[PDB]
Amino acid sequence: MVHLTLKKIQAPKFSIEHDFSPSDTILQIKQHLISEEKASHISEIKLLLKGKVLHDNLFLSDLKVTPANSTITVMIKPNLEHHHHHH
Repeated sequence: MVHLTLKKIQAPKFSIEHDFSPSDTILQIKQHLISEEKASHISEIKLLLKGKVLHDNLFLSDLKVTPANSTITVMIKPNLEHHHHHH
């Protein structure tokens, strides 16, 4: 039911999708993007639903992301410190 397609149009940009149960939190989704190295920290990930700023630990039962509004804008900016990238 609670279907969230996280489209990242920031840097280096990408498009992902996730499915979680309503009692899960934005923070868990964030921790997930961290754990899959798609981001640095929970807050460095901005999840927006219909232009609405979702908070770090917002519960999905309060969001109620309907399949009809499943398009999520995810603004993530990873730690581009250029250590491994710079040789």
